[PDB]
Amino acid sequence: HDYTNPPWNAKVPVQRAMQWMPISQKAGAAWGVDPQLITAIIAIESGGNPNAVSKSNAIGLMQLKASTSGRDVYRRMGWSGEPTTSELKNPERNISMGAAYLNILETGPLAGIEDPKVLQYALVVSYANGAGALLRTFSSDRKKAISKINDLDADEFLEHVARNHPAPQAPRYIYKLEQALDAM
Ligand SMILES: CC(=O)N[C@H]1[C@H](O[C@H]2C[C@@H](C(=O)NCCS(=O)(=O)O)[NH2+][C@@H]2CO)O[C@H](CO)[C@@H](OS(=O)(=O)O)[C@@H]1O
Ligand SMILES: CC(=O)N[C@@H]1[C@@H](O[C@H](C)C(=O)O)[C@H](O[C@@H]2O[C@H](CO)[C@@H](O)[C@H](O)[C@H]2NC(C)=O)[C@@H](CO)O[C@H]1O
Repeated sequence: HDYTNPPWNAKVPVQRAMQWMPISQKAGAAWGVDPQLITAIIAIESGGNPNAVSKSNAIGLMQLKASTSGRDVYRRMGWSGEPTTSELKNPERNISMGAAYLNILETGPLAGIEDPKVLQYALVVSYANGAGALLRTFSSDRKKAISKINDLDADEFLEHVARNHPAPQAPRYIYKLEQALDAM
């Protein structure tokens, strides 16, 4: 299946995502996450609409599900429970939480990925469809998965995701990421 069709035109989504850049820069510097990756994710997830709600109830600029990333980010803060839908519609909270989740993905399940480009692809695919789902396409054992990921360059990683990831959305996300980065 051609994960690049239909083509995704990044101009409008990215330009709108850029209007949130003051928040993304601050969030990014706080969590050690690249503001451009944050901007691309905004463009891709919501096209810059802070009230966006997906069919699976992902919410806001960076489309967080309260029950997954919301819960995990709260945990990382030392809090119980999860944010509300309403709370996820607040731009600052949404972006700061998205940035925190990216940090959680990089420092936890994706720790050990050597090539920064491969890591970037792995992050967006984990963000969109879950780290476990990504890692299990390489191995049931996390260290082995990371090891296998480290054997690939960024283009080979994309190819593996396109061939082996059960979610069709996963490789398309990488395609959109590159479209988005260029519109910046
Ligand atoms: C940032 C965030 O909340 N990411 C979560 C992602 O949301 C996705 C789902 C997707 C979505 O809402 N798709 C529906 C698109 S549509 O309505 O059919 O058009 N958008 C969101 C951000 O990428 O779903 C996966 C898998 O459940 C989760 O993986 S998990 O940790 O293993 O549970 C992950 O936490
Ligand atoms: C054809 C296309 O690419 N449309 C974009 C749309 O993608 C969805 C998945 C679609 O094909 O209908 C995109 O919606 C977001 O897509 C990402 C995955 O790429 C999801 O993680 C988000 O949750 C989706 N958002 C919502 C609200 O469901 C939208 C976002 O604005 O733009 C379309 O260009």
